[PDB]
Amino acid sequence: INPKELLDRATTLLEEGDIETAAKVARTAYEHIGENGRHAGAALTLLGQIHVELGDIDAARNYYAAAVKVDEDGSLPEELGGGPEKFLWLAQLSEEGGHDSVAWFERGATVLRAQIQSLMDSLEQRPLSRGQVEAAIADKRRRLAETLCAVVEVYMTDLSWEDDAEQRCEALITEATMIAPEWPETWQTVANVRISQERTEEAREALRRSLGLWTHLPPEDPGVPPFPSRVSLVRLLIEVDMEEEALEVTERLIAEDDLSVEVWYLGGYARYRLGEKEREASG
Repeated sequence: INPKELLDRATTLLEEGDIETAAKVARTAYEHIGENGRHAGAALTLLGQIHVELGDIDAARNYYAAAVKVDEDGSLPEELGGGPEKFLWLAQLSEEGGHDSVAWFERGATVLRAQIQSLMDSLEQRPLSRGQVEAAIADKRRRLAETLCAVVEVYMTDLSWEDDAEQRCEALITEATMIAPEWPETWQTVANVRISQERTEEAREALRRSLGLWTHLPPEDPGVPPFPSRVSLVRLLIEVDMEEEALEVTERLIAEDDLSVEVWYLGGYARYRLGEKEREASG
């Protein structure tokens, strides 16, 4: 006999690790809410999130799609809208990719910009305690940063037709440089763009800065880039003829996971080219 109750339990059940029953409680919750209820968006996004951790991508994509359909603008309060995240996940889950993917990315990103601006205005009113708001903004900026860099990768891969693809990236890395200068991935995204522009030496400067933001950090410490990022880092370092750096990176990856295949072939191809440079020293 309470709408918000089932949702708050579903989220708790999702953090409990129990995804099966969480999917059940959430799916039942949306029934009482209705197709055009007041919480429809916030519920459907949760249904989508759960079916991602499960494995059903087809159902999760439709849930997120249905979550958009009620509120396409994405203006509505997260508590009832479900936030901008669904747009972002409709961009990731999209099997089509390309302009279809970039479309959803941009919608999500614009909302994030709005929520950040609205929260920066909340700091001015200063509601007793600043600090929670400062952290909540840091999360939104990082998410926005994650999204920006993700769009670049699409323009660095799938979409490479119009000249539009170049200027779009140059602006994306500009904004990404502003909102998350502490994030290693951004400078990897910067470096990657510079490589497409053949500005080789500029790619070096970014990769060096990206490295210097975590290379000293403890493996345990949170800050270090995820495994598939550091693998992409290696692939860059070799491209800009920075093999010596790549050796130290791979070497760390092997210890963290002695099962990865591409990492070994990378670390090998690294020392190979590095060796070819040594054979050039004498003759």
